[PDB]
Amino acid sequence: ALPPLANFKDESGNEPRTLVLVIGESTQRGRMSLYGYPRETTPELDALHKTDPNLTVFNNVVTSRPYTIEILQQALTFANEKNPDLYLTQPSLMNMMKQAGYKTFWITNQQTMTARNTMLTVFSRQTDKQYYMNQQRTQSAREYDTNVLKPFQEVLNDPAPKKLIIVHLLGTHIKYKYRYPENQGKFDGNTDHVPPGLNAEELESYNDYDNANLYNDHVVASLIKDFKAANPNGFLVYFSDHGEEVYDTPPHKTQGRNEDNPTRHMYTIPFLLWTSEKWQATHPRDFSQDVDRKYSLAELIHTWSDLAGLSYDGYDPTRSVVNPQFKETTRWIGNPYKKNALIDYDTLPYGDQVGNQ
Ligand code: NA
Ligand SMILES: [Zn+2]
Repeated sequence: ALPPLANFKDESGNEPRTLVLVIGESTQRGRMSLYGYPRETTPELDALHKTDPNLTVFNNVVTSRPYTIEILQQALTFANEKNPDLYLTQPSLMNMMKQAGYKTFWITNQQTMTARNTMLTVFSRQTDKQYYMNQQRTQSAREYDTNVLKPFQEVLNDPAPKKLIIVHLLGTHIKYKYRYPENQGKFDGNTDHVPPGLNAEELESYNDYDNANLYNDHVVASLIKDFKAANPNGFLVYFSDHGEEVYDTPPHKTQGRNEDNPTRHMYTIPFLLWTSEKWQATHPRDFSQDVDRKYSLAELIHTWSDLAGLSYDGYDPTRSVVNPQFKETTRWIGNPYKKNALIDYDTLPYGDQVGNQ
């Protein structure tokens, strides 16, 4: 339906490689000990950051929209806040990899209606092979994100030389209590590092979100550990599609996501990159000076093309967070379909708190 990208070039060589893109869900930055949250919510990622020099933690990445399907239309394609409809007239990150000769895979624990024409389904079909692990009635069903590990191990065993693996997690999405098993509520009844003025209902919701962060860390670190245990050639990118306000912002009474009434904790996302030893040897690259760049998830496809070593008509290396030519632009938020409703993310208040900006 769409024409391939013009003047397409692959400069990464022709050796076999496996590239992984982990799409997290609702995980905000300010609630992870990896970014300064005083509760130990991400211990396995913390230790991995201490002992592994190839894990690169990005500290100033925010999303553009706080709703799953509305952000993925921008993150996975050339669309952004100024041109939101480019997911219909330009190729996607999955089309680009197939044009590069990759056998693409889509693994997911989010309920996907394969008989229905949702936009997530259309994205997941653009791959060669799909693994839907959460076919299921609905809310309360209890399908945890470790469902992806066994098929992830199976895709690693596929003998295709060039592989792109996309792992879509339920992450830390509502309802928080159903993201982790019942006997792993480490923060149940805990009241330390809790904002003031919470009732028993708001307190249990707050602690369930940190319990869900704990489990999410286990899943992301396990994907990195299993990938590393295959001694591969390639890298892995983890990002959350958007954040989630959970009584973080004063007066500590708000929970959820609202584009028309935005707070920072809804837009701050983790952004991790793990490069294999073989890939770093063949593509030496220093990322230590990039970790503090102010970056929007809306331009993710340019960072990916850069890392994958791809160039084409439309490739903008100034919007790649790992490129030497990176130039900071305005990190737009707000509904791109309303009349002049775009505002700078930096104008939002409470940027000084730990894990914001
Ligand atoms: Na985009
Ligand atoms: Zn989402």
